[PDB]
Amino acid sequence: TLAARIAISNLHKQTTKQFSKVVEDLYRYVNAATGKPAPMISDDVYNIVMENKDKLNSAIVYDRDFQYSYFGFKTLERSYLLRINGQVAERPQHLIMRVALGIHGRDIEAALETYNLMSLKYFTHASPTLFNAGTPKPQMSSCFLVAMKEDSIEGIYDTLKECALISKTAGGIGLHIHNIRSTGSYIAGTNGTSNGLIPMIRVFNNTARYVGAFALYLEPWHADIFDFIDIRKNHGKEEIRARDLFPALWIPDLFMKRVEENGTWTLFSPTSAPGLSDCYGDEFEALYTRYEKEGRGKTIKAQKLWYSILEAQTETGTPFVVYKDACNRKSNQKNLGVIKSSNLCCEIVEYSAPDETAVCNLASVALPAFIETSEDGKTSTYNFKKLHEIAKVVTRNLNRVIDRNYYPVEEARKSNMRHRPIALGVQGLADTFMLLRLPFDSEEARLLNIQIFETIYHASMEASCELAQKDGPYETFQGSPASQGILQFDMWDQKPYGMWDWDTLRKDIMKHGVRNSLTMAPMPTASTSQILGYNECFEPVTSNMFQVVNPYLLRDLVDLGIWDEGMKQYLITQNGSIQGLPNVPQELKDLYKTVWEISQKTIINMAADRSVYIDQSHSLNLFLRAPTMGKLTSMHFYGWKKGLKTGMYYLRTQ
Amino acid sequence: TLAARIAISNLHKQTTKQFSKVVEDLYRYVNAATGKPAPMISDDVYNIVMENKDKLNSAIVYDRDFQYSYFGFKTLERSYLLRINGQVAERPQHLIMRVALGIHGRDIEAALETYNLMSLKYFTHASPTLFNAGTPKPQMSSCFLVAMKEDSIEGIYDTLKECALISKTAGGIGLHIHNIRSTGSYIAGTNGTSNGLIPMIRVFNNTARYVGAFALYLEPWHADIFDFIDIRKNHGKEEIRARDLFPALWIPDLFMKRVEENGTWTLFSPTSAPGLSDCYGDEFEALYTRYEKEGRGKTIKAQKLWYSILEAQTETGTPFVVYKDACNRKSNQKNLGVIKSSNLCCEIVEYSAPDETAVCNLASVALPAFIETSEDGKTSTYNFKKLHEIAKVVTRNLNRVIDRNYYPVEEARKSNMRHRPIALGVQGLADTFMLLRLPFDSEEARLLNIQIFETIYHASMEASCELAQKDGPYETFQGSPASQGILQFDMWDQKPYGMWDWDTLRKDIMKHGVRNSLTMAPMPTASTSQILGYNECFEPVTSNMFQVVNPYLLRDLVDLGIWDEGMKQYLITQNGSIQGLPNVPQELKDLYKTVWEISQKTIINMAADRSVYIDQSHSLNLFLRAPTMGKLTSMHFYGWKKGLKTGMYYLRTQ
Repeated sequence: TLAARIAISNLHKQTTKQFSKVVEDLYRYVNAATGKPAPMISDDVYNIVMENKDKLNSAIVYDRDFQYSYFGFKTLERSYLLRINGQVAERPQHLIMRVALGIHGRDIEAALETYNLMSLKYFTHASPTLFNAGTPKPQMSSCFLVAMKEDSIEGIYDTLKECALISKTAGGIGLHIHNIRSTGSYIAGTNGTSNGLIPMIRVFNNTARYVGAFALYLEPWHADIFDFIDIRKNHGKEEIRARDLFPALWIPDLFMKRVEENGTWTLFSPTSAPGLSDCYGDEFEALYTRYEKEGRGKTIKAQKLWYSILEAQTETGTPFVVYKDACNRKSNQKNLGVIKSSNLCCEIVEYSAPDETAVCNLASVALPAFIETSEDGKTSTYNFKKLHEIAKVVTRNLNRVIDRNYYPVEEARKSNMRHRPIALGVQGLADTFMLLRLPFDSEEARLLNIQIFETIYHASMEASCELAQKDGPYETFQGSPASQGILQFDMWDQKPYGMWDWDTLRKDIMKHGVRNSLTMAPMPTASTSQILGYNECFEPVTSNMFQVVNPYLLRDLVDLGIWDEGMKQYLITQNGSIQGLPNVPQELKDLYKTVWEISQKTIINMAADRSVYIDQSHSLNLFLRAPTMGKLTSMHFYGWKKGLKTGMYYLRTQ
Repeated sequence: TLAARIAISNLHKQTTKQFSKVVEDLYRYVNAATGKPAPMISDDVYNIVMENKDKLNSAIVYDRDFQYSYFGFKTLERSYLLRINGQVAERPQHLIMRVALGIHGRDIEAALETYNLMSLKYFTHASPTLFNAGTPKPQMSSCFLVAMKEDSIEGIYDTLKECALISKTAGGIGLHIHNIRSTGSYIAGTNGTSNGLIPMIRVFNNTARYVGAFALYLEPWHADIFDFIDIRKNHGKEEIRARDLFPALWIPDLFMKRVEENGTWTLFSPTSAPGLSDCYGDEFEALYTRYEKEGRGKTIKAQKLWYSILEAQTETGTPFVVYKDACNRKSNQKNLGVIKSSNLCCEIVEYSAPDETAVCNLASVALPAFIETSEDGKTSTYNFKKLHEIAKVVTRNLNRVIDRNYYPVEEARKSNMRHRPIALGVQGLADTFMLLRLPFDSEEARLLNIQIFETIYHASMEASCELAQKDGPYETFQGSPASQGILQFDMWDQKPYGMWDWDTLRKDIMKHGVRNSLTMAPMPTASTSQILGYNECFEPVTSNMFQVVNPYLLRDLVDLGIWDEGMKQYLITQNGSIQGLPNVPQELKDLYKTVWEISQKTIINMAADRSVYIDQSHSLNLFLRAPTMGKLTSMHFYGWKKGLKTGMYYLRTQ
């Protein structure tokens, strides 16, 4: 309330004004108890700041620190700001200037531009980038896609070592394991069987606790599939669980079909059925069927599996669902080979192999920051031209990061330097609709959703083409969909919406290439969108509220008189909902529909809409009343036929 | 009873007589369910057998199969004999012939000699050697001494990988970790502390379950010492335990002194106090003291630690105790550097480093097999000349193994090919005393103990010198104690007992060198001594008994009439003891004293006696009535001042 300005001003008093000196102190820092020099600034940036201190110092507007809300700021204080002896040594403006420097280096102009735009809350980078940009070993990447190196104790243990090295930095991990033999499989030069995936998973669970959570990806034909999906079950059978990892399903179309037509589904060990995961679509279904005929696996009723999956999803919120064929059919990285997993949050879709660990850097544009009253006043509209301009900057930022990143494992560096994937997202979609007074489920919200993503995708590809004009295309550009002028929406066999000129862009892409093989992967924004004060990513609100009420809701309630006590009381004891409320104008009830009150068919529709402008995928959480087995089935099947890549992230419940 | 000959004869009927054809089948074996060729014989041995089948086939005396006792044989059946489809395919004589071939290869003479001696129960090799000799990848080594590679996630994870690779074969492991930083130590490029050894130990616990148990060695100055010693406590605090690993203490003299004089004892993290474990004796105590002065650690009352250690030992039977300074002062491997651990069973004492994993092969001579009635009859004496002759063979066997072994990790191969350690032990010491009617605690038992070990040590060094005459000394012989003619007893500053000529031997050792840097490490015999029907290693009996009574006890009881029912009943309800029994001749009571009834001062004495003829160390289990804190202290301090290497293995209780 008045608490934010209390908390912030007190930071100002126990904090040196003058960025150049705070840099000096951070860089000079020394661990008191150990006597060890422990710089929190890189040599590289310290120097830059020193050779420019007056220019840097006077660019900072410390006014801007007061713009975070109490809980927003305390998020920064608790985690993001650099500490000395447990004492905050960084102002929010220092944080930002440092991050800018860590990205742009000697490009002072760009650095100030990034600074200004971030300080004004036009956009922000992901948490790893906020933590580490400008610091000695800047691990700024958020995502790592890891291939299980080989079905052996060496391969497994080499992979575990690699995950430890990754997770120790700020790295989230998606790990696919389709090549690990199942329970009871033969092991040369022994006499006892194999105990399958679960024990091996216990090992990874254990390494995560010791050290970036893990998601594990598995296709549903793997013989250990029934236990795998139940990892997070809290009525655990104990040594058969793994409460700290996440099951994600890598689902082929064939499975969905088998389920649908109430048919059979055969389980295999990778050893008995090689190559399943190194092909997709038709090639897979030809290979699959043959292995079925040849008796290599164990056939079941497909709907038994489907049923179990639903039971785990209902009970635990997992496994996630990501459709393997959508991902490979519609990836600009398909010239690299078959993609075998997504990531921790199911938005990244990139090629990984034993020698190549996929990496991504994330940033999110703040959608509401482009809302403005038109040339008159009776409106407030949306400035797609500014949105376009900022996306071009974020695209350049994210690309700079590729080069200035400290890579934890050589596999990650090899992978990223070759293909240069990038991932832009959004926060404040639900705010944006609310400021324009568009219900989430409305035809204008549907329209605006489409438009926003077309300009972000266009702008990013435009920035990226411009970069390829400067530095050449990424190593593997030749032979990709984009080199032919196939873009994301084309692969969904759709015409773009037309707000921007795609023909010219496509012309230059074919002529000059693009610096980045991918650019768009709407991610969970979480902590960053609490810093900025907006709603998570692209989702609607979960509730409109000695608590904190929705600000736009509040404005409206007050503006109509009906805000008071026997009123306030009503929302609290109604979990942020305003439906079935005695005296609220219908239009507010529709504008402030909470996600439990919005059709999921609508959610999926809009996801599908925007999906045509998404190089990769997006973290589609799904929300259910009291879940029902039939409703989940309808939900998944709707999204699958909608051609979604990520059919589901979490299944949020009740 | 008559059950053994029942069980054995039935094996004969479901088993092909003719070793050459059983080899054929094993070598031809194929996994029915998988269709995979799964040979259980190496190409190398299969061929040898084929080119000699008539010679091999007709050397086997299948009579000898009937000589194992029911429970002895069923030990072989349950674990040792090669199976086909869960069906025993090996006779005990095949097992042995195969093992012999796997060791000697094309040396058919030696192979038959090993066969004859083993089939007659003159000696046996350790279980890994019985499992794997002659098979495709023959991992015949029992012991692996592993250096923690480095205090980093890489080093730790590389070490874990290495232990997994080792433990997956038949390998037991001793792992020293004195270089791992403790709880709260600083970690460069992070903000949270270090959580110390216990979490890292949870990782190793977890890898042992997934895959050769682990013993972990730690010196008592390590800052995590109090939790480390409590690993096996069953009133666990849960995530602070590790119920599947064993704490062993690597104790410097300085600690014992500090305890003794009720003084201080300082704890360090390796990071704050480098080099502690890379020196010993005076060099250590100089370095230690300086770090004490310089305030680098946390000083305590030494007896607090001592007290806790006793509490864990009382409650769990661990930690084991192995005196680091005895081990380094009196090791022929001291020219290699400072020895940092023993092994899983506290008998191996060899140098290990990040690039060198110490390895050993074990065999045990059956002591009772050299007892014979003298040239007349009124005796039964001991044939030290035969004992000497057999030890020479076992020494040659164990040396052959060094060359024919498949090493699981390159570190192990590098280490063993350089130094060629060997480890001979014994079983049936308690039987031998009983057959000669010498109470364990008697002056003749004390004498015989000394003599037996002097000839085993002499014979082994003699065999080994002979081998060095054939093949040259081991790579690092020059500069060692032995190259100067210092032998084990010399390093205890004692004259040998004199039953064999040490001067000539020492002369030839100095002239020609020795093939093996070590030769003697009396180990737990366990399963092998149930196969052979004798008592474990060098320990006394634990009890003299719808059960099974001590055979020599029985002979005597019967021979005096007093054996019956109100008699039988008496031992059962007396846990194998015969003391305080109404009508037993005093001499039997002393001859059949159970280990709970034998003074531990005596045990330790004899250990010390034989210790002068032990290149390495021996697995000294200690046995207590109802333990007392003062008695344990007396026990340890007695052994320490006796100059024991392994002060204690398990603490057997009640």
